[PDB]
Amino acid sequence: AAPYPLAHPPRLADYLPPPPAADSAAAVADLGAVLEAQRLRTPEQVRRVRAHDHPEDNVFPFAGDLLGASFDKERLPLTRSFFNRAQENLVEVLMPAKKHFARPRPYEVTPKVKPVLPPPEGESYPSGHTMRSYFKASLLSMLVPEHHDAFFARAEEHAQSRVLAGVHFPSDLEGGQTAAAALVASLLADPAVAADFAAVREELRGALGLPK
Repeated sequence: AAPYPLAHPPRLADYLPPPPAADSAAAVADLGAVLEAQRLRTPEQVRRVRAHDHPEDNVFPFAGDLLGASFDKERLPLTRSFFNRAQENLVEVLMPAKKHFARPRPYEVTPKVKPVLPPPEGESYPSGHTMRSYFKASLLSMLVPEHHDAFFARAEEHAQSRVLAGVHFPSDLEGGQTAAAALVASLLADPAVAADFAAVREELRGALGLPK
């Protein structure tokens, strides 16, 4: 799947604060939550979060229970495509921002932290997962305003799963959240994308039998 040919994608760095400094009463709170989340995470909670991604069409397992079994990857060719292409449009603004900020991971700050997800090497800010999640919720919530509140509580579940897992601090999530925003605005501003997203409102609402 290919990205939408955005003339001007946004440099997330411009839209984000830098992470808390090493001492920054902020830094100790951040690290303190990850270790509190470690203290309190249950064995059923760990095995859940080690479910396994496989992005493929990650929008469907994202909702799919929050929408019907009308929400068919198989029956929604325009929707399916959009989400796959925009996801790529996201990867392209995440990877640079991630690198620019080169933030140490929680476990690269103290081995008292035991990540239960496979633990990448730094670039801990912002949070790509958090970003993919709020990103999807955002676009869905526009298409299906009815379940707005539902999609956003879904994106939270996801986002938080990372602090639990030990691969991100809470402030990493704050970043993913803000960025998701910037990218959505920047993406639907392009009238070629805006066109496709209209066709996807009809496909998906029509598929779900919703009015307007």
